[PDB]
Amino acid sequence: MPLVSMTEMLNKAKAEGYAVGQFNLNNLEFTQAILLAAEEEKSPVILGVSEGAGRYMGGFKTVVNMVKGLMEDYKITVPVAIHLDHGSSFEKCKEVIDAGFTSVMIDASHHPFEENVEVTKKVVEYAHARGVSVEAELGTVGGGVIYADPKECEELVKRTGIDCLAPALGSVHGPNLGFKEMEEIGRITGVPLVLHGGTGIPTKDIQRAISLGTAKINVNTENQIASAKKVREVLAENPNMYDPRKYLGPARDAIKETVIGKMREFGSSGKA
Amino acid sequence: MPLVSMTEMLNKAKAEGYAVGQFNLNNLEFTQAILLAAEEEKSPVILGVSEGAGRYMGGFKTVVNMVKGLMEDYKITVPVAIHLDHGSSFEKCKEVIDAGFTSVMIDASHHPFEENVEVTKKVVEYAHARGVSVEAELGTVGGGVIYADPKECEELVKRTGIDCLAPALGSVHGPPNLGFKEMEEIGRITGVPLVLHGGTGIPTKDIQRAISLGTAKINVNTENQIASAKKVREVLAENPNMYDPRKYLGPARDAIKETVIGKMREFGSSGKA
Repeated sequence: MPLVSMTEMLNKAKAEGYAVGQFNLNNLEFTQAILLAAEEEKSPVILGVSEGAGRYMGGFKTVVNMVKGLMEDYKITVPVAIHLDHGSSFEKCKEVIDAGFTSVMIDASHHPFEENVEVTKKVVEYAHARGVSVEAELGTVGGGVIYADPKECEELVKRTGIDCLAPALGSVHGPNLGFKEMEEIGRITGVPLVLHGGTGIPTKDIQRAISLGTAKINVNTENQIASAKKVREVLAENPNMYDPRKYLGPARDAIKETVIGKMREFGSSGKA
Repeated sequence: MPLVSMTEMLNKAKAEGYAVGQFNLNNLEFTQAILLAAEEEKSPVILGVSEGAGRYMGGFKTVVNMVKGLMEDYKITVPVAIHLDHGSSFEKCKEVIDAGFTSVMIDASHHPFEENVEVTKKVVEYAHARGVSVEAELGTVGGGVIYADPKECEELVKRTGIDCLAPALGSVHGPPNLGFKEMEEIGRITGVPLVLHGGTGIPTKDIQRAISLGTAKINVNTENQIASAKKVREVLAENPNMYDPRKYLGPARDAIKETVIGKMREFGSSGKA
């Protein structure tokens, strides 16, 4: 029932000087872990879903249904967003919104600037009509880093009316950030900033990025690492184990503890 | 194509001489595997949910929501029931039905017979009001094996109006000597589809015999857990640096599916949707 867009949690995070974690959904245990960490920490949270993840989990309707189910069964009170991560097209954002997502990222960063503005603006028109928040990216985040231009950032936000921006400034996916650019994209843009590739990034870079307008930090890989590591440990200690709950439960608890750590480091804990 | 009760699929299976597999849900990958197997095989299926599994998956509303989602997202066309495995009380069966289950099993055998009739009949009134099928169990399935009394089975069916009966006659949970004499008698005297728990160990000859004598529902859980865990162990050994969950639970999902497909061909559910 507390399913919301990102707009308000991110605007209050920026004003108050903490960040909200986006933690990526890969399956049921992932979703459970993230929501339980959010409730335990009384922290706002963003449930990130890549196109790949949506597909692996069967579809976006299945994801929204599963989240609403857990939201009822665990009686979640904290603000919770369901956010399309790295939306590849307008059509993807529309499908995801029609499924009941509260938030979309449209990533046309690998396209020319003007062609990015066209599709990002189109997504903002569709989403804003439905109470859906919209994130956009300029520059390229590694997985291959191409820096975002602060005046390009200014123009994209003025032109589209997005609710937050993801300026690529050295961040990389999997396991050296431009605070000079980030600080004044923050000043020049006046919207909450999004930091991709959250895995690896030190508490010190995290807090400094917060200080200069980053209000959303994306974490996926850290949870995959903690979960797979716990699964390995439990299957190794118990070679006779076949009950999926007896090794995916521990993995869920590992994900939960990782996410709690991130929520405390970002300062979302106690802000719900 | 919404969800259906067990009543029609089980009566049809009994008349035609096949059985429908109940395959137990443990998480998203399990549910995905079972529904994809059913659709691939054009076979009816029953999604079993223990009390334990229901809690593990967050709650009964989450389980129904996730199943509805997959049925829309996978465009499932075959009949699909959502069935509570081993309901302990009327309260549990009511909770599960209010969540959107299409089927419940109530076992009040650990009660005097008249009080057992009370609880099962209450469950039947509540469920039949909502198009929900009711299974009942007599005797105990091992993991403590006590055969079901055939006249107890007959009187319970006659008195409650349950749609199917699960007579414990030597079945055990996990990874064979079943009372086919008593099963023939309970099937003939009750006139309802019979249910066989502990499907995992039981060999093909015992399975086909049970079907021949009116067993129309077979419960399978441990086999899928074994297939999944074996595939995960293989993948994690061969890929020491893997952390992406989709890369070991993905293959495991496929293992579960092939497992379920095997059972669907063995039970004769394949092509009967």
